[PDB]
Amino acid sequence: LHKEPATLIKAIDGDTTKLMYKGQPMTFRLLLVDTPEFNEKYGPEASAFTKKMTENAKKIEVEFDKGQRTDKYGRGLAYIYADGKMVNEALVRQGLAKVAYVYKGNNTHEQLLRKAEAQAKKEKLNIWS
Ligand SMILES: Cc1cn([C@H]2C[C@H](OP(=O)(O)O)[C@@H](COP(=O)(O)O)O2)c(=O)[nH]c1=O
Ligand SMILES: [Ca+2]
Repeated sequence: LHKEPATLIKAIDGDTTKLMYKGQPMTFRLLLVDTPEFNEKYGPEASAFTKKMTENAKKIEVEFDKGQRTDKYGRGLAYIYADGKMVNEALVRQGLAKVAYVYKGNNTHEQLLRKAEAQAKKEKLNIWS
């Protein structure tokens, strides 16, 4: 896989963001994770976490996987990086997202994220508290 440039347009919630990619506004949905909705327990915390990480970033990048690049809603499906650190993985490591929606052929970082989830669960963090 490879990283490509994007810039943040606006934060949305814990697992969706509005980015400009190849010069066009797109909503991205983070591959392989599920944050709580804002109206759910840890939803506000997840939204705040992804907002901080993406707004504070000097450099946002998107990394598509090998399979579909947009979902049925027209959201881009990618791994999102903020100054080289993957937002998807960070969310899972802090217990603010579960590994979820692992479809065959867009699951390159599955095991990295599962290892993070295991550490978050061992630490009884947030969703695992
Ligand atoms: C993460 C992800 C979600 N989706 C679709 C499946 C779910 O359909 P349904 O809307 O029919 O439940 C929805 C979950 O996204 P959200 O968690 O943002 O709601 O997004 C994909 O199709 N591919 C993906 O990789
Ligand atoms: Ca969600």
